[PDB]
Amino acid sequence: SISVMAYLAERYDIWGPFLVVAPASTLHNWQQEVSKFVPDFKVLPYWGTAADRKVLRKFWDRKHTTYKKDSPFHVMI
DNA sequence: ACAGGATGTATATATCTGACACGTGCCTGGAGACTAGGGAGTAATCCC
Repeated sequence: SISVMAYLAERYDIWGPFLVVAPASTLHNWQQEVSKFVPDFKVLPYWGTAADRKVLRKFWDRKHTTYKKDSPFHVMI
C-alpha cells in the first residue's frame, strides 16, 4: 500500500491527500512503518483528546484546495 | 385475518472515548519563642 502511494505519488507527481484507516491498536506500528520506508514525505496521526483533535485538525484540515495542499502534512493516519 | 419480513431482545464478548479521579514539585503563610506596652479586669465610689 505504501508502494502504491509512493509510485502514484512521485512517478505521476501527485503526492496526494493520503488517508489510511485501520483498527486503533496497529497504528503505532503503522507509524513505525511510515517512519522506516517513507519519512521522505511526511505523516500526521491522531490519538488523544477531543481538544487535541480540534487543535490538530487546524494544522490538518486541507488548508489549500488547489495543488494537493503544498503541504508540510499529507498523510492522515 | 394470517403470513412475511422488518425491527427488537437476549447472553456473551470485544474496542475506544469521556469525564471524572488521584499524584507530585514547591512557595509562602502559619507556628514558635519572646518582650513589653497597654487595654482590660476589678475593687471602689458618686449619685442618676
